[PDB]
Amino acid sequence: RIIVVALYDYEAIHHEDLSFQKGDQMVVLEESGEWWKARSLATRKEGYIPSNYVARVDSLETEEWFFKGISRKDAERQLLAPGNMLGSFMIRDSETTKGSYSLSVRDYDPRQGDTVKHYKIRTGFYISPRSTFSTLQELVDHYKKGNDGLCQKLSVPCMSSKPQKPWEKDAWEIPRESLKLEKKLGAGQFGEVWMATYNKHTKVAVKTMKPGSMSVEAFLAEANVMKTLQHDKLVKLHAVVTKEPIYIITEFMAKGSLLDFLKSDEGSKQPLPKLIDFSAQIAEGMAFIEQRNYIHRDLRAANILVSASLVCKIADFGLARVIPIKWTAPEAINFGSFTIKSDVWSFGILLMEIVTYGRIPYPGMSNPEVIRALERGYRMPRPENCPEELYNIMMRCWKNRPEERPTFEYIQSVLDDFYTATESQYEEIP
Ligand SMILES: CN1CCC(n2cc(-c3ccc(Oc4ccccc4)cc3)c3c(N)ncnc32)CC1
Ligand SMILES: [Ca+2]
Repeated sequence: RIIVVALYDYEAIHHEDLSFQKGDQMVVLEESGEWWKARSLATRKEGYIPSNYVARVDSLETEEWFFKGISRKDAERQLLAPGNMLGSFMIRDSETTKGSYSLSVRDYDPRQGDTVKHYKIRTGFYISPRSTFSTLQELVDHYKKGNDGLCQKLSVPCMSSKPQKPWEKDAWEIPRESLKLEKKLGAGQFGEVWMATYNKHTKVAVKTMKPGSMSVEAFLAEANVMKTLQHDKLVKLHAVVTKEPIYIITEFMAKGSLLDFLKSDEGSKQPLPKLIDFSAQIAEGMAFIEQRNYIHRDLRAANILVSASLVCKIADFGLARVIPIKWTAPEAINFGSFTIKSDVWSFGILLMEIVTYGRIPYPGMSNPEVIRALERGYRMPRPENCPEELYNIMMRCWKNRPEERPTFEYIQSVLDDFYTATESQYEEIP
């Protein structure tokens, strides 16, 4: 007998799922992934619920200040998001000491501006050995009144949002009829991209492929692999229409591409540490792809999507294997040798695209002119706004020998703490 509680409001939009409000208790009848079968204690209706909108009663995730599954860097980003203030805090899982918790608090010093500082909580719980607490609420309730040591006293828990609703149960392959493609977003040499609607009540984005040599069969073989590359900085692949012409249904990304975003009004008021934060997100996306032994092939700003809350996501991973040299590494251009290391090269140019607010690479140069410029060891110069240490990453990304190029793991780690010294990652307190 298991009892869960609703963390958010949810409105039913399918045949057999349930409507519930925040605070609603319900009984778990069945566990099966993103959708669970429950029994509402307020309506007594048996039906389906999203398994990420609930958690066990009295458990840790029921608390407003607790954030499950957040890395130190995610906590920093969520707490620097609009709607938070001094003392905005969260207790979360430790990313380094597995099974322990960490406190992240929004601070301000006039020399850097707003920051997020992190504290390790030790197993009973304590941050300062001087002061121990029985529960995590006792901890919180203490530092909430004055800061017995902290950079700031605790004010209000961090701003959260609804997680995205999980795609319908067993619906990887859908009939084309479910779609209303409402507006063309883009059109290229291989197909179109549309804002659409799935079964009247779910906004999505649809990539329609122009029926080329891309074998029906051979595509699904690769699409079923893209379905398994689920990361927060990879775009979410929802479904697929299996009959030629092929449709690719993904999550709708409000702000379009990174390229069109950097070139826009709102994109031009992004300070440099945000541009780097963007890069960090992408390097996290690639580190995952790298971890998973996989290849992007077409890494550039036009294939990176931006969401309404400015989270960066990677699109068309792999597509180039199934289906523009200024982004392409020499070995890839010369002998068709695409590796994760040729992506690192592509990541260097994207880095520059970011730092130049989307400006075309090698300005004034032709594709042939670029190729001969490379073979003589020419590289792009550092622009006015680029810090010197960020140029090194680009220059390291652009080494003649693939093996000499850094990993996305190391790149992510450098970009993540770009403004922080290793020693300042966690504040130590006596
Ligand atoms: C002008 N322009 C075309 C439309 C625009 N775009 C593309 C996409 C897009 C790109 C690829 C895509 O399909 C795949 C994603 C990952 C792997 C394979 C295919 C789905 C949507 C998109 C989106 N989801 N939401 C909002 N805007 C989007 C990007 C810039
Ligand atoms: Ca320290």
